[PDB]
Amino acid sequence: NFPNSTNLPRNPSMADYEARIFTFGTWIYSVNKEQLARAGFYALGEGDKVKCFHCGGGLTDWKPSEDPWEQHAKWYPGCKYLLEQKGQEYINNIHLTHSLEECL
Ligand SMILES: CC(C)[C@H](NC(=O)[C@H](C)[NH3+])C(N)=O
Ligand SMILES: [Zn+2]
Repeated sequence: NFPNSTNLPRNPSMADYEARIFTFGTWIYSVNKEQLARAGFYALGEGDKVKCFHCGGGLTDWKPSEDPWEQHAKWYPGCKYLLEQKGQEYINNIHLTHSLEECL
């Protein structure tokens, strides 16, 4: 499925931080569930797979160093929830950093 780039959330049942935080339960995985939920993510129940409530973007195989907001921006740069919370400048920094990380 294509990512949602409108200002309307794909999963409004998951729009509230507390609804998202409940989806995780006991979380054994390397990224903090609070940090994931704050970045718009809720758990699927399939390992560490999370999905953004707004763009619907899905992310698996989280590494212990990784920032949910940065990953959100790397893979789902069209997310309007990301844009609202972070600003296009944060988003561009992240992309520049990512694109420069591979070049080096
Ligand atoms: C690499 C690929 C599985 C990707 N996951 C990540 O980059 C994680 C979150 N660091 C994804 N699209 O799920
Ligand atoms: Zn999103």
